[PDB]
Amino acid sequence: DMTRDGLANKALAVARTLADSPEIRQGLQKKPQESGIQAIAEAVRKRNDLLFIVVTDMQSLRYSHPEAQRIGQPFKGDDILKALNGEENVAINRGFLAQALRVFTPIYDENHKQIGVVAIGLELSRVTQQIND
Repeated sequence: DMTRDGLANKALAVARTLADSPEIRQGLQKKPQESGIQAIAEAVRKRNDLLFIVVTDMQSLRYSHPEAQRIGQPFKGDDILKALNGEENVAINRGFLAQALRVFTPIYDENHKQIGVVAIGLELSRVTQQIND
């Protein structure tokens, strides 16, 4: 399963990169519905062939989701919990979208105080597709 690890690492690289967005840092200061995070999360998701890119605050409220109606509501999945304590995590789970290989990384402000989490999922069925080849 070197293939799965590869996919999770790529997804983590995307998550880590987004964790450093100034606008997301700022937006995390705004209201979920008026962030600007949704727009960025969606373009990045498409280009890296991902199922979802969900940014949350420290209470797990979503700032982005492929289903816009979920912005402003709590993240679904206990796999985000380790990340709300400053640790990265990788798990297989599902919220409202398809079952997925999911990764999580913390978002920090300039003083390294945690302000949120970037959660990214890879559709499980797509992981099978990649393995086959």
